[PDB]
Amino acid sequence: HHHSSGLEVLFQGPGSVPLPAGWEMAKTSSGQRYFLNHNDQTTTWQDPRKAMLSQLNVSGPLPDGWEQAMTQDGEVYYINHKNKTTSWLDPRDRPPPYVAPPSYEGPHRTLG
Ligand SMILES: [Ca+2]
Ligand SMILES: [Ca+2]
Repeated sequence: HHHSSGLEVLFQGPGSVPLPAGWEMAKTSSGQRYFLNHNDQTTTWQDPRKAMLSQLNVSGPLPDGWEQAMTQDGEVYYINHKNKTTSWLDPRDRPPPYVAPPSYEGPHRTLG
């Protein structure tokens, strides 16, 4: 007695799968490859992407105050007129903001 596994499963490696949001890929002069993270304005060598397993059986309008614009050179970027600041990252790709901890001067109850 037993039964065989009915499992169907797809594996897609990192690099068959698109970059996470806010990231961009680039090359050095020497054609070496590296990555830019516009969510925090950093760069590293280490590809952010992760492999994907998946079982098989059983755009939009810019937020208020934001502008999409293009330099003389033809590069695309984003503008916050309510802040007078600029970014490489489409505002629409942002996740919700970090909600700061409650204030030190606030009303609270003690547990430990
Ligand atoms: Ca661009
Ligand atoms: Ca760029």
